[PDB]
Amino acid sequence: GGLEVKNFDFKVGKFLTVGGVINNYAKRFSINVGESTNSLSLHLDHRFNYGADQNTIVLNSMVNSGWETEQRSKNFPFSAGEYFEITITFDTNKFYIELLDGHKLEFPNRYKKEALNFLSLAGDARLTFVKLE
Amino acid sequence: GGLEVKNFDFKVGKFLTVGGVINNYAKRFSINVGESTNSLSLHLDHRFNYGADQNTIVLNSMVNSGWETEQRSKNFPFSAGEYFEITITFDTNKFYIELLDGHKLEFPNRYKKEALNFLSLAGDARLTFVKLE
Ligand SMILES: OC[C@H]1O[C@@H](O[C@H]2[C@H](O)[C@@H](O)[C@H](O)O[C@@H]2CO)[C@H](O)[C@@H](O)[C@H]1O
Ligand SMILES: OC[C@H]1O[C@@H](O[C@H]2[C@H](O)[C@@H](O)[C@H](O)O[C@@H]2CO)[C@H](O)[C@@H](O)[C@H]1O
Repeated sequence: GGLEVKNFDFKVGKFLTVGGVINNYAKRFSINVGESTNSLSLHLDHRFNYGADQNTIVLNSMVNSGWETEQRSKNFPFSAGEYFEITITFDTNKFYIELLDGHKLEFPNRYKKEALNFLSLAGDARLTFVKLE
Repeated sequence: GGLEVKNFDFKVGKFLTVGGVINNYAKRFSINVGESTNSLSLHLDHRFNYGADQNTIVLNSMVNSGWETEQRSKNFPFSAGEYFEITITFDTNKFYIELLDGHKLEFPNRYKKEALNFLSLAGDARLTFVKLE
């Protein structure tokens, strides 16, 4: 399942923008890009309240076997019940992430991916649109 | 290479908005919705100039690898070089297509499908925007 959009070649130099609305109540929501649900180059988890993580972004990658080493950021422009928008692009070394308030993040391209074929949102939000150009 | 958007389940009751840019000097561009590249419930070919078709939308479906019987529309709010946007819904009997105009088309849901999992664009355009609500 999940819509296969043929034209969307999310490769080095392309910019992926996702937009949506965070649930009225929210602990966290994530943007995930990689090969599949369990094989991710970038997991971008925006945690309003998840364990010791309050208004913290957690970044990580995943392999079938499990999660890798987390990175954290306190840049947190999001609020429950509000519009979110995120743009992601990458080269062979890094992912470059821009949040709607102009905050910017970076994350290693650990598996040296040149193209990504899978996107999801998970957690307490809904995905409205996917833009690629 | 394509992007699977996990969250997007294009089933009866949902509204698929597809957007992009038409190439300068365009001759035709098409939007396709189905199960796979050669199995389509809806093919919308927006023909600026293709054979005897001038500023005409050609609507069809594809079963096995074969085109079925074409329907045509002369409502053509499209310009080379410009952004386009089209919204598609369906129930088990019809597909409903709304143009940026407000102009609407209807096409039979020939194979009475309840969900579609493949979207593509071909010809003198690029697909940049996919929204689903
Ligand atoms: O690494 C992303 C991954 O984190 C999991 O939660 C971690 C948490 O980040 C960490 O602080 C704690 O020590 O271990 C938890 C369990 O592994 C999430 O459960 C998972 O959904 C991802 O978000
Ligand atoms: O039916 C969609 C399909 O049409 C093809 O062109 C047709 C044309 O529309 C028809 O009037 C003529 O009789 O036969 C042509 C060949 O089947 C396009 O070539 C194809 O790309 C689709 O758009």
